[PDB]
Amino acid sequence: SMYTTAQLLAANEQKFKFDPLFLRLFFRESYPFTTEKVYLSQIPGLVNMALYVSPIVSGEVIRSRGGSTSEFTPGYVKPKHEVNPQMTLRRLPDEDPQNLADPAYRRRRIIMQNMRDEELAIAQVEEMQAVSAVLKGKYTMTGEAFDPVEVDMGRSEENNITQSGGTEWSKRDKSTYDPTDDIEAYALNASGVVNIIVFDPKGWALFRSFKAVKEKLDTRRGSNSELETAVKDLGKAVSYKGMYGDVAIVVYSGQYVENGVKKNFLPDNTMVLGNTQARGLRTYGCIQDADAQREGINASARYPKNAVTTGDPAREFTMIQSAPLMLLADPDEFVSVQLA
Amino acid sequence: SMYTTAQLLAANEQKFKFDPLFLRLFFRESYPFTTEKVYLSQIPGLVNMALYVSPIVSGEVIRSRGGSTSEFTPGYVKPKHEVNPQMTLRRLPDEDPQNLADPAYRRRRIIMQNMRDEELAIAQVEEMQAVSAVLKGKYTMTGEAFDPVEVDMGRSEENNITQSGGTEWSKRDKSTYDPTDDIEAYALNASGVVNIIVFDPKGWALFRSFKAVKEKLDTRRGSNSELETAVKDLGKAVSYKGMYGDVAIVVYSGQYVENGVKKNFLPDNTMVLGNTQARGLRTYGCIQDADAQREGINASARYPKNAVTTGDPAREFTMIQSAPLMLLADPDEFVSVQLA
Amino acid sequence: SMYTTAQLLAANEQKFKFDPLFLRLFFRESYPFTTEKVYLSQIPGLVNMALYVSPIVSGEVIRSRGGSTSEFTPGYVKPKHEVNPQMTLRRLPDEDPQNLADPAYRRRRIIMQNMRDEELAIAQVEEMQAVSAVLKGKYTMTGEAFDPVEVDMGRSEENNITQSGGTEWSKRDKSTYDPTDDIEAYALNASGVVNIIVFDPKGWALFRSFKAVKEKLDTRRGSNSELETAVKDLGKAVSYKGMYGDVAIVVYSGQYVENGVKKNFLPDNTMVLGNTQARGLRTYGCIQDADAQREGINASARYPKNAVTTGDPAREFTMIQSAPLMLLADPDEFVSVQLA
Amino acid sequence: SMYTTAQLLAANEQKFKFDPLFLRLFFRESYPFTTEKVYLSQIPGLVNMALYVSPIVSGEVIRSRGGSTSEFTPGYVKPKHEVNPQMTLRRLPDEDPQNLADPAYRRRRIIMQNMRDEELAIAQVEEMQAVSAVLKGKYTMTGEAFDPVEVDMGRSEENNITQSGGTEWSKRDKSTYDPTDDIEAYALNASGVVNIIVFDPKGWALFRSFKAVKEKLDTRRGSNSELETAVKDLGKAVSYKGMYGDVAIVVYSGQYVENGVKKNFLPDNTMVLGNTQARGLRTYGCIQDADAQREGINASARYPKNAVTTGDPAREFTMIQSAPLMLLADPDEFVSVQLA
Repeated sequence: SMYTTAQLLAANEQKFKFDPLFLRLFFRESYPFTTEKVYLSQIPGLVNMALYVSPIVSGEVIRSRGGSTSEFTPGYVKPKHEVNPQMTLRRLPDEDPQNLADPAYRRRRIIMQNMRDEELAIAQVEEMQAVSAVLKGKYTMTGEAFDPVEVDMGRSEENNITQSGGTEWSKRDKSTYDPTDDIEAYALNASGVVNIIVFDPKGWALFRSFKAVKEKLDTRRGSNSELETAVKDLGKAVSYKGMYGDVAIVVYSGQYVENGVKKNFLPDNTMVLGNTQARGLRTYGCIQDADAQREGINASARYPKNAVTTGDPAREFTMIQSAPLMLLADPDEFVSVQLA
Repeated sequence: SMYTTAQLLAANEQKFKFDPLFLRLFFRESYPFTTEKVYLSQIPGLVNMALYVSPIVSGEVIRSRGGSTSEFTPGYVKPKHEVNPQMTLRRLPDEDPQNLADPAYRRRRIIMQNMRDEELAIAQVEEMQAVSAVLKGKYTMTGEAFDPVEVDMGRSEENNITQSGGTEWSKRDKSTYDPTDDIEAYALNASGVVNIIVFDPKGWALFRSFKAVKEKLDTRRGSNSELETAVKDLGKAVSYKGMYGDVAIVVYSGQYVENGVKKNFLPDNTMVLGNTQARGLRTYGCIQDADAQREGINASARYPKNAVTTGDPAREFTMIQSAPLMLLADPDEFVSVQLA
Repeated sequence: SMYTTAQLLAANEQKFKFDPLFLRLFFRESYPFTTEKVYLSQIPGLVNMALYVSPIVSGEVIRSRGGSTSEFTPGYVKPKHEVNPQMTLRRLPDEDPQNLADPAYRRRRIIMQNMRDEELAIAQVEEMQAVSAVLKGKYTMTGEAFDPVEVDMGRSEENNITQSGGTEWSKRDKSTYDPTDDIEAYALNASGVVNIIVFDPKGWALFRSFKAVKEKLDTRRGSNSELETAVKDLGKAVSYKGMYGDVAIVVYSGQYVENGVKKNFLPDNTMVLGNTQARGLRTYGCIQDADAQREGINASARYPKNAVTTGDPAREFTMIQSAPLMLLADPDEFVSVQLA
Repeated sequence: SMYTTAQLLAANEQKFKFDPLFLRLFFRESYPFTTEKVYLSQIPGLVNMALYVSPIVSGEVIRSRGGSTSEFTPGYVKPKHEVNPQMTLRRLPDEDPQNLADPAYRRRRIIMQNMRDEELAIAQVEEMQAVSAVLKGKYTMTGEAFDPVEVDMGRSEENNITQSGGTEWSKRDKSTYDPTDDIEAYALNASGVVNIIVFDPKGWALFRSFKAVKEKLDTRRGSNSELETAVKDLGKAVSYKGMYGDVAIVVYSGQYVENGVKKNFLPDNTMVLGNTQARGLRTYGCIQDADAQREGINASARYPKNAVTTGDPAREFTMIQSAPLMLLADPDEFVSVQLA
């Protein structure tokens, strides 16, 4: 009658493997931990890596109370939906209209439709951490019954650049200026080589407005076959523009909803210099769930559940749990440039 | 014996799956509701979406008499045709000549011919809503015994662009001007990236007249195999021209007829910037039909009926009922440019 | 004894399924009527097409005495040959000479040779109607004891174009001029999109002579595998040149024999813009025939017969009867250009 | 004893399948006549077929006395070879001494080589008529006791062009002149389309010399299976390099000998614009052999014979009889111009 955590994990395989842009490109390692806290010493490498977690008071990061730690408990994300068979279901190919009126068949379809919405809600929380770690080397962590704190990965000052004092590309003459030298100087602050630049819509329009960029950029398709197939199913909000020399140009127009407001993952005039082989870690803390522990599921990135509430009245619901801790092993691998 | 709703839904699957261009590309999600009202709050992914429905008096939209809502009862389309045995059947290949004389074999094909003409009549209504929603973020909804109203889903003023005052492509130099800058500038108003542009015939003739487009457009077959597969059976009115950079170029020449007057879906000199992964919703209100309810068919996008009329038992008719409400989850995913 | 109509229909099925070019590509629907008269209102989707029939006197069309009609009785084509065992038989592969001495074997073989030639005579009449319907939107109908009339399908004047006043491709610079812009301008007159162009030999050589065409035309085999399959067995008079972007280029050098004189289907310097998904109808009036009525064959496109002339000194013959009426549902789907 | 007609046919099973190229490509219809005269009226599809026969004396054609005829007696050829002598054998590898002891095997091998040589010699007479039919539209045939005459099939003069002035490919500048426009202009004189051109080592080397030919040719095998099947049957080989757009480029290495001269099939290559679906007829006047009429062989393309005469031991011989008359239904389907 109730889907077990193992049954839901096997059904959500396709939706879980679908990763947003920044997670898919720069976070290619996953480390579920059997303990509630995440111990960075147990990850291969990263012997001296620490996380300076600072508590947030009054919406302002209070760094004086913060301290460096290699052990941390991530906040718990618990998207849940009540199971109502009378709710609308997305029509699937070759569905039987008479089955779609069976309340038992609609309950089966509602649970998996809820598993889709709950999965991408957790994937949004992971991508918010993913893009903020690349943009700033730090992000704000929230969670259920969790006081929001800032997780800092220790990015150098030189890796966060803002164009000012005449270096604004908007004030440069688009006809005769070549942004190559500026990008070369930005890329030197990166720990490794830079072979990809992720723009926002506005920053890309400014970047491509230069005549030297139009003449140099290879817009033809197949310029980077490895990257084009990695971003193929992300065409809704990701655009591969081409190769700018040995650097691949990508535009990220993704959005996330937070407190009922649509926000952009990338602020206006954003230019992120990075490496496709950068090391990002998807570490997950263990969520002690009685149903999961009884099924032998100790460490997992997702804890799907299909159960009823104990209180009266008994209402069936679905839920997926996760304790994500998206981290960059080397935050200086990226050079985040705020264009102006 | 009269054909039931479940049987006709089974035979119409081949014709019903044939979707017109805009419905097929941008409206890839169907949501039939179990109630007469369509509730936007139970559609996955929508966070407090509302429409503005204004009454239309004498062909004029009166927005002062309109109001916002998240629930709406769509107008019912009911294409009905009397089963006329005098209709000449299309001779099928390898068709047995003894079957041609059987009146039961003929009435089956005559009903299927009615089901075909009735399905494309509803598909024209849905495609009209779909095309007008992509062009203006709103459309006029009709229906059987239904006063016309304007269903507005809200498009920003910046996503509707008209070339004038020196920016019209017809007055540009076809040998030196590069429309690439205009497309990139127009694409900034989209919520996500742009990977497809749908032209009308005249807008395509103007766009490809530029020599910079002839040198850049990749017209080779297989340049965008996924899009070519989707528009393959639409060769009568849809033409895939190729890849213009990272953006595919499609020409839509579909047209409907009213009182013998041929009318195109897309106006003259129309350029629609959009995304192949854009989220359009095919919502349907439940049509409470006694025959459908008895067969356990509650929610459906089509309600085919084969019944006899009440005035004269000698008259037998067929009918397909539907309550379409084509909506765009984000009308700003598209940028409708009126070329000049 | 005498071969029945059903036996003759089964033997001639392969020869009947073999269609000339314009019938095979543009007239993919057949509608045999059980009544001697063809009723346009009984055909699905012919609300927007009207027939204007004018009489012909001294080979000159008189439109002033012509009028519209929704009902039509086509002329009767009745190719007949007498069966004489003196005819020389085509030596088939693996044929047995012991059968050649059998009088019944030679009788069957000669009847089949007559059925082949008689089918070609009717297929020529249909292709004549098909070619002229595509070229002009009208054709001249003949028949036994049938006064010739012009069947006009009401093509717009904009869809018949003649190059004149500097527009002639022959007066253009073959080294620098691009005929693409002219073709795109011509295609704007079509109801839908244009994905096929049918040239005559002379008009193709003029279109081939431009250097911009030699660089743009993809002549590789397999460029349009579905169209190459359709014209594979027509290699005598049909040549597939390749894909001109998204438009297939076909050359038609077919000839029809009228009054013992071979005549080309297409006039010199002919360029026909069209669509492979265009709706062409092969309507056939009923022919009351005793041998066809014996098998319950009321409506048919062919009426084969093997009978002996009663009242005359022992004359055995064969005959196939037909009342063809080829129609274009929308003659504006084609743009017929008379090059110069 | 003497070998049955079926016994030599089982030996000439695969040997009669092999056929010279021009007969294999353009003469797929065999019409063996039961009368000594051939009657072109008794062949289906021939629209008033006539042959202009002219008597030839002292090596010159007198067309003043000739007249168009529909009937014609083909000259009969009967190559014969004596059987069962002690003549020096033919060298064939992988032959053991076990077959040197049986005198019947050597006699058996003598019949096969004679049947092959006689079947070849008649096949050469037909190819002389065939090659000359598509090259000149007229030919002179020989006979056992026949009076030589010219057989003119009415080839149009326009299909027999002669290069003069600047049309010579040697006078034209190499790599500055495209042979396409010549081949397309010469093809306008053909009745249908041209999908094959025949070459030879001398003229194909001139055609492959142009740089523009190298890129447009498809050297990969599998382009035309029927064409590659003909190149494989010949051990000494007769090859074609591949497709040339829609036209096939074939090279013929076969040669013949007429009387005492070793005149070639065609000088250099000229231009052989042909169609693989062109209609050519293999018309055979019947040869009256008493043993053939006794076996029921009234009309046949080949009259094979294995009989014995007189002597002690009696003289044995083999003979294949045929009265071939190779004709082109439409000689204007080919264009032959003198090329240098």
